[PDB]
Amino acid sequence: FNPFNVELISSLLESIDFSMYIEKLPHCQLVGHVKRLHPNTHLEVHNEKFEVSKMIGKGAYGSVYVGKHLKSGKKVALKQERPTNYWEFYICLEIHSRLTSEQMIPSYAHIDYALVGNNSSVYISEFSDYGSLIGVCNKVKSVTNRNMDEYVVMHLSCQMLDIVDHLHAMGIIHADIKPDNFLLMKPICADPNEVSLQLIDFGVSIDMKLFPDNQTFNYVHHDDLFKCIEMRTGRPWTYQLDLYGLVSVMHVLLFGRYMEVVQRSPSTIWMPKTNVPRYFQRTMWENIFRTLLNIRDCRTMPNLQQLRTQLKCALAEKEKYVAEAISKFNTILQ
Ligand SMILES: Nc1ncnc2c1ncn2[C@@H]1O[C@H](COP(=O)(O)OP(=O)(O)O)[C@@H](O)[C@H]1O
Ligand SMILES: [Mg+2]
Ligand SMILES: [Mg+2]
Repeated sequence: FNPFNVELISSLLESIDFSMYIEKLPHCQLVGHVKRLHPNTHLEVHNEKFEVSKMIGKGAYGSVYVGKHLKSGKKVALKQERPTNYWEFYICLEIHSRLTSEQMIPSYAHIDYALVGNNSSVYISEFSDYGSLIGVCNKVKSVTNRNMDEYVVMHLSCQMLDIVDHLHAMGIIHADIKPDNFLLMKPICADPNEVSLQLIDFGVSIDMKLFPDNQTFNYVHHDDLFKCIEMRTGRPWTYQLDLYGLVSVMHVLLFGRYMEVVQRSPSTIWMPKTNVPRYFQRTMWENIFRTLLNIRDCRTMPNLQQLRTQLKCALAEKEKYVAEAISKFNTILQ
């Protein structure tokens, strides 16, 4: 079974009359034809006018632009895709309908306005001036000529675990967890519980509530970098795919490079090829990586809040240093 299959997705959306639903939403405008985003222009959704300012990313099938809602003055991202990405809108709508935690609402992208054409969609959401973890990590490294501080990465990992934990509680698999798809929305606070990250880009997410309970998947990514452990050993997967992605992000944050996994021969345990330095909190990181990468089956996922506890205990041992590191981090990014 392949949960990313384009015809499956069409079938799923039709089965729940998605089109009929979004036609009723006041922040969504259906139109015949959506123009290509272009710098220094204006865009309207109903009554609301937006400046379209500068390109952020641009591929053959879409782009992201920064712009501004003229009335409120708020900066926005404008995300355009061909063909129309209904599925991305569906996941975003479901996430915010299933949320009950006041704490977690800022940590998932919210589509404020949607312009939905026959050819193309444009989704508008809050713009982050700090950008993705990729941009933040590269900025910090270029200024310091060092890897991101170990304890700042603990603080960020604690946050990512919390966001993924609540997402999985809602029966959603993001399925594209990478540093590119976490935004830093605001500076870091000393309190590890304060969320400053936001998960974005639900383009290939999986909604488990659309499938029977006990449903699993066996589709295998082509690119080795993105194969989770189950995909490498001919086994079924569900939430494991996101947990694999979490490790890959932590790896990029800690080491400035992309994760390769290997069996730690002669055992069957999978771990990153990179060795955690002995003067890092090595036992802690190894526990975290091992627990997230090596999962018995789809019936029971590891306790993510236990991992957060391990990180908070390490952060608590050095509260003075941590406050200092976060301050330097925030100052770099001002
Ligand atoms: N709301 C936003 N604020 C700031 N930057 C953003 C925002 N949305 C997207 N970006 C930038 O654009 C990149 C691509 O956006 P994303 O929604 O992930 O598109 P794609 O589906 O093409 O990966 C992000 O990794 C980020 O660097
Ligand atoms: Mg993305
Ligand atoms: Mg995407």
